[PDB]
Amino acid sequence: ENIEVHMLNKGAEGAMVFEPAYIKANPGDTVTFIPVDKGHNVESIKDMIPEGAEKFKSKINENYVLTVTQPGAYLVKCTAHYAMGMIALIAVGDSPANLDQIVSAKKPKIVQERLEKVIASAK
Ligand SMILES: [Cu+2]
Repeated sequence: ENIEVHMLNKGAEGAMVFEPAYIKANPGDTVTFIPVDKGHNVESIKDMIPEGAEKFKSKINENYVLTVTQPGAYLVKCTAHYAMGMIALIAVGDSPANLDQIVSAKKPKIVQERLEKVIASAK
């Protein structure tokens, strides 16, 4: 199946967000990223995607379709607004082995606060 995500300047959680920011999927599913406001893109974060998965980076303002194959957790960002908190977490399959690692990894404070909310109040 396909899951649609929008990139916006302002959403429910504040400025610069992915909606939804928590995406549950299975291998073979697609995630379609649609920039409803200009200036956004999607890029996998180094050391925060499963072992065996390929890194990716979309073009700004382009609709992008990600096919997820490896199970595990993926943290993605908008290349431009990462430091302002613009991230989404993709959970492929159950009990993603690398989730606790991703939660502990170094990242901007604002990112950490949103991630913690998405994992709790959005799981
Ligand atoms: Cu952005």
